[PDB]
Amino acid sequence: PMEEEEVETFAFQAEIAQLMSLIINTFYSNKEIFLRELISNSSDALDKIRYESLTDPSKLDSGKELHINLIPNKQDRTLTIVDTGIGMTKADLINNLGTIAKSGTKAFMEALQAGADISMIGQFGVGFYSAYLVAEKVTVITKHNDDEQYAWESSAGGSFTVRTDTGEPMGRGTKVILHLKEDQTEYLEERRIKEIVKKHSQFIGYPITLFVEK
Ligand SMILES: Nc1ncnc2c1ncn2[C@@H]1O[C@H](COP(=O)(O)OP(=O)(O)CP(=O)(O)O)[C@@H](O)[C@H]1O
Ligand SMILES: [Mg+2]
Repeated sequence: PMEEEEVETFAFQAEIAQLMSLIINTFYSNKEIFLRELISNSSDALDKIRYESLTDPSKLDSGKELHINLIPNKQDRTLTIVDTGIGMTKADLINNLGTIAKSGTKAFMEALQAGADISMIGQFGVGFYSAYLVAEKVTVITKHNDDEQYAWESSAGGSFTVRTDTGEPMGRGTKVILHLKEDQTEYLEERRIKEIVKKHSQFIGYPITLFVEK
C-alpha cells in the first residue's frame, strides 16, 4: 500500500543564497574548518539541553548522555556529525537554517572578496554554510522534545526542503549528513578527521567519538 509523504520547499534568504553560491563556485583553501563549525553547533546544542534540563529534568527522558559522534562512511561517501543536543523544532529548522537573514552575511561576502580566509565564516554568524565547502548535498535530521523528527535537505541552488522524517528514530538531537564532493573524500579518513579535531576542536566540553567501520 503506497505511502504518502508531504514535502515543503523553501527559498533561502537572498544573501544566504548568494553566500552559498560563493562558497560552492569559488576556490577556498582551508576547507577543513567545516568540521569545527559543525562540532561548535553540536556543542552549543548540548549546552542548551543541559541548561534546560536544570529547569525540567524530564527533558532528558529522551536521553541523558550528552555527546557527539562522528561517522565516516566510505561506501556511500558521507560524513555524519551526530549530537544529543536540544534539536530543532520544525519552525527552528525553517527559520534558523535558511529563511531568516543574518546580519553578517553581506560583510562576510565582502571580506571573502577582499581575500579573507574562509575560517572567518563563524565570526560572521553563518558557520553552518561551511558544510558546502566539502558537501554537494547536506541533510539535517533533527528531533526536539515535544516535536516530531524532521529532515531538512539542500543541494544549494537557492532552496531547501523540509519533511517529517520516516527514517530511524533518534531520541533527541541532530544529525548532519554531508554527502561529500568527489574531491573531498579525505574527510572520510580516520587520520584526517583526528588531525582536524585535534587542531580546531580542542575545547568542545562534551565527549566526541569517532566510529570507524572495519
Ligand atoms: N547541531 C545543531 N543542533 C541544533 N541547532 C543547530 C545545529 N546546527 C545548527 N543549528 C541551528 O542553526 C543555526 C545556524 O547555525 P550557524 O552555525 O550558521 O550559526 P550560529 O548561530 O551557530 C553562529 P556561528 O557563525 O558562530 O556558528 C544555529 O544558531 C542553530 O539555531
Ligand atoms: Mg555555528
